[PDB]
Amino acid sequence: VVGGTEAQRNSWPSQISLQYRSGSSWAHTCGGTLIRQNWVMTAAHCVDRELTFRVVVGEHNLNQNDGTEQYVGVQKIVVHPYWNTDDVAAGYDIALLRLAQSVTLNSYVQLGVLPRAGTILANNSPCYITGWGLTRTNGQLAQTLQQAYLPTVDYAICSSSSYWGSTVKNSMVCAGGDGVRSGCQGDSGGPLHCLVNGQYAVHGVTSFVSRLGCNVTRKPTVFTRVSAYISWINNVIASN
Ligand SMILES: *C(=O)[C@H](O)CNC(=O)NCc1ccccc1
Ligand code: NA
Repeated sequence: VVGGTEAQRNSWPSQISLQYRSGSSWAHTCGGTLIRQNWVMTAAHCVDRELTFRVVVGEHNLNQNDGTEQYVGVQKIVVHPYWNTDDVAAGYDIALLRLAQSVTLNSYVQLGVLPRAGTILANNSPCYITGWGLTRTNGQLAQTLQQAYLPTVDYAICSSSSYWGSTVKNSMVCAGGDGVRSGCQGDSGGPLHCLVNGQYAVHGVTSFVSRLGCNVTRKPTVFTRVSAYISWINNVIASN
C-alpha cells in the first residue's frame, strides 16, 4: 500500500497473509480474506505459480511475533475456471483456498462479510484497501499491516479513456487513482473494505494496477468485484 497508515491491530481481522516457502523460510506474496474458518478468498493470479503456500491469520507484523498468529497450510486451491493468467484484463481474478485446519476466531481472526450478490457501489463510496504490499512503486513490503482510504471510481468513469478504458470490466471495482494512495505489489488478493449501511464488507479482491506504477493519477487500483461471484463462491464451498 502506497500512502497508507498503519492499521490498528484489530481493525481488519479477516485480512490474511498468503505466503510461500522459500528455502528455510516463508515469504509474503499476497493478501486474502478469511471467509470461512477453513476457506480464504484471494486472487487467482496469486496462486498461478506451483509453490507451497500457507496462510497466516491474526498477522500484524510480518517480521515480529505478534502473539496472535495462527499458521495453516493450504490444502486445496480452486481457481475460477475462466481465469487466464495472460489476460488479467478479462477478469475472473479470484480463487478459493481450503485450509488444512479450521482456524480459531477471536478479536484478531474473524470472517470477512461479503456483499449481497449484484451490489454496485455509488461513485466515490468510502473504502479502505489493506495489505503488506510495497509502500512505494519498486519499493519494499511493509512490515506492519497498512490501510489507505481509496474511494470508489464507478464503471462509467473507470472505463473512460483517460482512466482504464476497455481494460476495466463491470466485473471489477476501481478505487483511488489520486496519484498518492494505491495498492501495490504484495497487496494483490487482499480486501477492499467498503462501509455500507454502517457495516464494512469486502467488496473487492485486489487484482492489478498500472504497469507504469502503483500510485498513478487516473489509474485507480482495480479489484475483482466480490458481489459478481457470490454464487460461484457458495458453489465451490458447497462442493468442497
Ligand atoms: C498485486 O499485488 C498487484 O498486481 C501489484 N501490481 C503492481 O504492483 N504492479 C506495478 C508495478 C510497477 C513496477 C514494477 C512492477 C510492478
Ligand atoms: Na507477526
